[PDB]
Amino acid sequence: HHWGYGKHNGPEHWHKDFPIANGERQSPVDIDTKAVVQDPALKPLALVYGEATSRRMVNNGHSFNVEYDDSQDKAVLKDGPLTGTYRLVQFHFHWGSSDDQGSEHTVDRKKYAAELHLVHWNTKYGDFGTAAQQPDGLAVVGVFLKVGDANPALQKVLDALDSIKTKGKSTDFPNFDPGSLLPNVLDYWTYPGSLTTPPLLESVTWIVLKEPISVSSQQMLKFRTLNFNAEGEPELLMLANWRPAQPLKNRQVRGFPK
Ligand SMILES: NS(=O)(=O)c1ccc(C(=O)NCCc2c[nH]cn2)cc1
Ligand SMILES: [Cu+2]
Ligand SMILES: [Cu+2]
Ligand SMILES: [Zn+2]
Repeated sequence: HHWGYGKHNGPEHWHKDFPIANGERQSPVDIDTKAVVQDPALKPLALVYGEATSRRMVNNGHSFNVEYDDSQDKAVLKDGPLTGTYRLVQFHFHWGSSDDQGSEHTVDRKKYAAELHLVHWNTKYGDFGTAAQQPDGLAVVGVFLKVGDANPALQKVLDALDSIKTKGKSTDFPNFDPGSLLPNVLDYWTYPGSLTTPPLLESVTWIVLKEPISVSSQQMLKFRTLNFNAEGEPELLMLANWRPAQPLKNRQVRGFPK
């Protein structure tokens, strides 16, 4: 295992291990709001999260994931720019080493403190792995975290990080409503893109919410207490885990409702 966000395993080298890193539909991107297109085909997002079943929270050595039961249509994403039904499988975050950076997507070059990704897969394909390899296979909802007021829903997530300090550790994490980390308005930008970590597959319909959720500066310190390493290995603090904006190339960013 030789990718990460460090000195010798960073994003700048990922193309040597995953050549699609230099492909035509890479994520994240900068969203130039003056260039955003209005498409009357776009629908409001339908995030049907009422019966979501969270299972566990896991340190995977690059971020932490809250895992959801996706054996059935329990928490799904429909409409927006999508055709068909996409099940929620997990959420996770990216953040930076200080509050002025950390988001993967940027807005007119502005960076937020962190970014939440709610990951969904197209039930057309039977399983998450099959879906991750198709152009219409995945949908990720991105939500910016803007430094400001402390976020009590987020605090419930942060209260668990002491149990999962090192890579491979996990903890029971039941009855977490992923809807509690959404903003009040669901206006969005959308473009076709990729996973932002290896294997960087070009299977993601991106849905970036325009409105951020809040996070305190104190809360941001807590993300940075996690470890990239496994227990027993030299400590590597998870200070930053964001990929920088990649070239837009041919692509169009569309906005809803404009
Ligand atoms: N940051 S993000 O673009 O939202 C994102 C979302 C999901 C994944 C992911 O699932 N990674 C493992 C893929 C895999 C290995 N084996 C089967 N699937 C990576 C990045
Ligand atoms: Cu490498
Ligand atoms: Cu790593
Ligand atoms: Zn992500």
